[PDB]
This record gives sequence, C-alpha cells and structure tokens, in this order.
Amino acid sequence: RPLPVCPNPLFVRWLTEWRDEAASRGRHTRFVFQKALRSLQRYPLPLRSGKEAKILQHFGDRLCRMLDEKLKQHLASGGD
Repeated sequence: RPLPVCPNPLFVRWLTEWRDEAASRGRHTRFVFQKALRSLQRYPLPLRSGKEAKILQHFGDRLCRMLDEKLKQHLASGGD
C-alpha cells in the first residue's frame, strides 16, 4: 500500500516477491523467504543492512547476505 505507515525495508518487498514467484515456480527457498519475512514483520526495526538481518537467526547468514547484495544492486542500478 502507498501508506508509509511502519518503515518496512526494501528487504520486505524482495522477500514477498521471491516467495510469491517461488509459490508459482515451485522453488524450495519459498520456506526460508517466509520465516525471514515473518521475522521482519514481527521485528519493529527497519533492517537497512544484512548486518542488521544477521542478528535474526530466522533469516540465517545466506538470507542476510542475499538481502545486503540486493540492497547494493538496487541503489547502483536504480531499479531491481
């Protein structure tokens, strides 16, 4: 929604779109994107870095790494 109520990370939409694609494609990573996304929705801190996602074991180091790499790519490319 266009309502900026609750600072939801750029990580939120990524975990949402990857899990959504994973539900349509049959990707097994759908489950790891879920437990990460649910953790973020119950966590009142806007994760700006994968360093901040690292403390959350629900994500895991692989998940935290992907998010931080994507955060880098997006700012560099404008979109994605």
